[PDB]
Amino acid sequence: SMSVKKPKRDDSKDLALCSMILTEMETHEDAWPFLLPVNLKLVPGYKKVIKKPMDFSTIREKLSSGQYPNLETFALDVRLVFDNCETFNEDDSDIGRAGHNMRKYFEKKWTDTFK
Repeated sequence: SMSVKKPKRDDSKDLALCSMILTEMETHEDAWPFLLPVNLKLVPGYKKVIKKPMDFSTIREKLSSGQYPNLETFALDVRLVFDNCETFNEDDSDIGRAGHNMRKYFEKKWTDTFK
């Protein structure tokens, strides 16, 4: 509260570490459905159904331009990618399986790096 602060958790490396995680996700073989924004002109249903589209290229631009205030807003956008994937894709599809695999991959890097 006013003039009463919990000790300072060191966040000075968070930008570099989020950038390394994102590089690892960009280079995973199963990242292909997630590298670029879904083409809203060419994929029926996507625009209406998926209220907040998100992809790795968009996260990379946001990260590079100071548009994440902290590491939790970064993780929210990464999870949004996989939450969107589950909304639109059957679990038993190549894309559906890719999204489960990538979410698993992310969450381990997240825990190992920050927790």
